[PDB]
Amino acid sequence: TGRPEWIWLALGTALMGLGTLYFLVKGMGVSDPDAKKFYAITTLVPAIAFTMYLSMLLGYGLTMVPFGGEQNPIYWARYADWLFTTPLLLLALALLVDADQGTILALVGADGIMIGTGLVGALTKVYSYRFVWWAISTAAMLYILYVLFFGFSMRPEVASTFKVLRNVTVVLWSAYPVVWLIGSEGAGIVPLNIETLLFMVLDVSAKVGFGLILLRSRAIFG
Amino acid sequence: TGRPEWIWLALGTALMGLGTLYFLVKGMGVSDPDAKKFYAITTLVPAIAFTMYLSMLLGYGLTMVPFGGEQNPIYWARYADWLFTTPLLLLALALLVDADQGTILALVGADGIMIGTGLVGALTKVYSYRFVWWAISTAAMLYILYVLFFGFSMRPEVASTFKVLRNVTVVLWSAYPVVWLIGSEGAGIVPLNIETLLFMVLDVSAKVGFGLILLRSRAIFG
Amino acid sequence: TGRPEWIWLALGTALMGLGTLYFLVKGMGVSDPDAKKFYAITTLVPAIAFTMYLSMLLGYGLTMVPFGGEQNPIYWARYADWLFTTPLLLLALALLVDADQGTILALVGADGIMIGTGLVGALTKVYSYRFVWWAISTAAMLYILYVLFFGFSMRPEVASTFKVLRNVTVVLWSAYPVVWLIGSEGAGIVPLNIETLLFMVLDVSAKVGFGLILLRSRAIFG
Ligand SMILES: CC(C)CCCCCCCCCCCC[C@@H](C)CCCCCCCC(C)C
Ligand SMILES: CC(C)CCCCCCCCCCCC[C@@H](C)CCCCCCCC(C)C
Ligand SMILES: CC(C)CCCCCCCCCCCC[C@@H](C)CCCCCCCC(C)C
Ligand SMILES: *C\C=C(C)/C=C/C=C(C)/C=C/C1=C(C)CCCC1(C)C
Ligand SMILES: *C\C=C(C)/C=C/C=C(C)/C=C/C1=C(C)CCCC1(C)C
Ligand SMILES: *C\C=C(C)/C=C/C=C(C)/C=C/C1=C(C)CCCC1(C)C
Repeated sequence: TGRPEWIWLALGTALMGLGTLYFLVKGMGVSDPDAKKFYAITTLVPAIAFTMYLSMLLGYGLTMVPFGGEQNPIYWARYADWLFTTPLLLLALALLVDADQGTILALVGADGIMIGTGLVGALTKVYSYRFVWWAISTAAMLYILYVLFFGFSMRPEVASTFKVLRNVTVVLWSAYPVVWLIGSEGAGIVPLNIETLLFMVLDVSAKVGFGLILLRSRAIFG
Repeated sequence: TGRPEWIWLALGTALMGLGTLYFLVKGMGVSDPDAKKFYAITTLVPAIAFTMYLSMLLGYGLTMVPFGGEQNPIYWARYADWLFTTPLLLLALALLVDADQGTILALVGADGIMIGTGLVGALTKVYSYRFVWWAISTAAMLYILYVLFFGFSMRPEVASTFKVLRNVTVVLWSAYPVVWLIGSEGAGIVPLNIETLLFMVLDVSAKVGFGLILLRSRAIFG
Repeated sequence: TGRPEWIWLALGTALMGLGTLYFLVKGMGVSDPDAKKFYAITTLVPAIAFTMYLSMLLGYGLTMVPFGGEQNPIYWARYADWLFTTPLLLLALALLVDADQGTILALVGADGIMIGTGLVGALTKVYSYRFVWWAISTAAMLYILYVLFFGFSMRPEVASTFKVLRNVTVVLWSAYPVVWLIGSEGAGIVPLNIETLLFMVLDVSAKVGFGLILLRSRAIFG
């Protein structure tokens, strides 16, 4: 269509869809209780992103936000997506290391505050206050990364596999507040079409890429 | 009022309300931990549907959606209702057979994608894309029904009782995408007032009817 | 600003923020699994209220609702806040007395119906129906208070500490439907600026005040 970023949303739609079918097929046969949970998560996440990428693609998951005296296209569907996939991602890391419930609850709550305030910042029409919501969101993200780094006698296999995903998580997740900031939602240093491209690359990395990593470990099996 | 379907929403309001009081009364005295969960579920579900039927009844849970060049009344309150009652229904079946968490999470996630995309399809103004969201929703429903059918040494009583509800669930739940499709949200083969009637009959069947079945079994007791 | 109630939202923003940092600091070092959950809850709750008080403060969490032939300012952000903090509050009481899951689910579901219908009543433009939603909300609150009072061999320390919070909960929570009723959302006996003040005093009492109580008990430790 006219939306130059359409190509990226259409690519992202396809990769998430293809990833869901892949995990769906691979997930056939798992009987192991524990392995089951990881499989559930690794398949649910691209499945949610799929519906959200397609809603952005069809124009449903998009709104206009007036700020800086202009009507600014805002894909709220990215946030609806992250609202459900990030806690699930967090769940898989906590199950991995058998984290305590209390910690799990900290993180999930932490995470919803994170997505929640980014959404608010995205939809805020007073330009300045946008970045205020950004900073709080970012602060919740740092909280979360702090816990995954500095809060965790597991089998060496789990230790090893979690070390990897944890290092992935820091670098991926960290990238998000930077794209937002440079993209059209923030300072507008990068146009919408490059903005959409970057988030798609991260989303696919974070959805499908992360899961491909995780299900390759036998740390997920009881 | 002027909305011919008002009678159906008013009837449905009354039956859900009456059902909540019935399960509330019947639920007095249960001390059994396990029985408790089933009682919670069987009472919560008509209680939620009650508030949603009344919101449609008062006109709050209703919006207009322009498609086919006409303003089309859409009861989003049906979806808000199904968003919370269907996973609870699913929970009761999984507890019944002691399903694994991973499976439970599959289903609930599956289920939210189901309701979520129907809502999107209902609110989508490009007529054609409506049915695209329909098909994905339906695909999530088939996923779910597949798992309940082909995924489950329980006491014979549980086995027996689950066989029943499982057969109920297939036939009830299956009816929904068919009414949507023939109703005003889809191809408009059936008018709004008959559409509302059909969903009310299913909702009461699915809410109160299903629960009356379930609490009659001693499969729910420890 | 022009909104006379701004001072109250700005005060409330500060107290919730200060409370989050306090619980955050105090929560450093807890290793006890169980104590962990209480700490998570006691810190998450003011953290959520913080983001909601600030959104009301910046004008984001506010809408206009026409009723009585006038445009009536409605802080929906109070409800978004209560939607997430009240079940967490309820969780802490149930963990305290080790309540059964089924009971927990009763309460949380009960609680969402409570906040949900108040939000609907707040946003309902037919003046009369507002109070209908009020009464249902209030009925769910009475349900909840009934269970906390009449539904619970714990260590004497837990017994003792729960008796206190339970008496706090009744008096605090009960105050809410009364302020709503006398405030601008209901009969308009009290102006918006006094209305906002009262809810702020309750919110801080209910958020920070309640948590300060709870974390002082060693009933929270295993
Ligand atoms: C076992 C394999 C081959 C899995 C195939 C699943 C297919 C879908 C997506 C999986 C690919 C992801 C690789 C890691 C993550 C990313 C950094 C991908 C960046 C996206 C941009 C283009 C890369 C090419 C692709 C077509 C995979
Ligand atoms: C123990 C009994 C009698 C329970 C009474 C609870 C009352 C409320 C609703 C319960 C009835 C549901 C029966 C099964 C489900 C359905 C197929 C009902 C279809 C609805 C249409 C009219 C039927 C008559 C009714 C008034 C129950
Ligand atoms: C250990 C202590 C001092 C904790 C400090 C945390 C700071 C933030 C808020 C905590 C205060 C709450 C006390 C109980 C609850 C309320 C009834 C407060 C009513 C609010 C109005 C003004 C009162 C003064 C305050 C500045 C605390
Ligand atoms: C798709 C899945 C992943 C891992 C998404 C992660 C997203 C974030 C970490 C987003 C963070 C945000 C913050 C920190 C700043 C404000 C806005 C964002 C929502 C982009
Ligand atoms: C009220 C409780 C029950 C069991 C409701 C069940 C509803 C469904 C199975 C709905 C399914 C939908 C699908 C499959 C197709 C798109 C739209 C619907 C939401 C009607
Ligand atoms: C901030 C935390 C607390 C404990 C909030 C509690 C709020 C309530 C008990 C609210 C109750 C409502 C009812 C009973 C009546 C309709 C509207 C309200 C949402 C105010």
